[PDB]
Amino acid sequence: DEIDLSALRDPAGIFELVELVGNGGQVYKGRHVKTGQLAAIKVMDVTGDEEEEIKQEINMLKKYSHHRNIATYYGAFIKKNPPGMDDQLWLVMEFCGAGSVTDLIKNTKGNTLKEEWIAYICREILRGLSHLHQHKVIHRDIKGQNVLLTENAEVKLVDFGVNTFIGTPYWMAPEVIACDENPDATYDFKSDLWSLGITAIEMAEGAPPLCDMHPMRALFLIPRNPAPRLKSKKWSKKFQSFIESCLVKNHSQRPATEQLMKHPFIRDQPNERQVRIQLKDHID
Repeated sequence: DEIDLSALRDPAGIFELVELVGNGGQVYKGRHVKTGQLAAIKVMDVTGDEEEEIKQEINMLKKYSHHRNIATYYGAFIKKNPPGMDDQLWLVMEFCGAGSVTDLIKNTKGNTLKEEWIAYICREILRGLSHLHQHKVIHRDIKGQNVLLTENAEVKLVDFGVNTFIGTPYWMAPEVIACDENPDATYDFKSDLWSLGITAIEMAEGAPPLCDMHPMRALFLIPRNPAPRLKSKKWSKKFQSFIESCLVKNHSQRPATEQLMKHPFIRDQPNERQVRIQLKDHID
């Protein structure tokens, strides 16, 4: 909106970097220098061109990160560099100590999660997506690495809303993958629901469908193949139904976010606080 980029202070004294957590720009474990409080800091290099988009990402985080299931926005800063050099944009958000769902998977033996854990997380992911979608915002990148956890087992979503490069196809929904049948492929709200389905399979079995397959072949298969089911029939039939609901190739036939939140796998959760404790106990 009407957001002034030049009014952004140099992060000096205000926020500092502690260490690196992941990449992409880079995401750092940062710190509010005075209070000492930790903070997740995303650092981007910035041209005069990207001034348009930056203005809108900042505006986005400012409006829709005020939700229980979305990582909260602290502020934005620019480290200005000599003329001709690119400046560095800092996005400072809430820091989620227990890291990502993906981390959570590598730390549990078997690399698989209790169904009740999967139920809780997905309910929380849906709630954040529900918030997003109501405000006309597509997440676009639902995966274990963009679903963060605090130390109180609070599920928080990150990196929402944001060339001739392609990327990781595994969490892509059939309508996103451009081909001959689907020439002008565009993201939809319901696309996030497909990604969620893949994310739930990622928690259940350890990896997305087509994981041990080359990214170019996986991109090829996702449209033509049937929707992925769970490889095991040892799961509850609610969970199976939930994967079937999320994972519908034809998105016009795919339930909306509101529909899915009412699904028995999501709606019926006793042992909720039992799960939140076992989660807390795991964060060590």
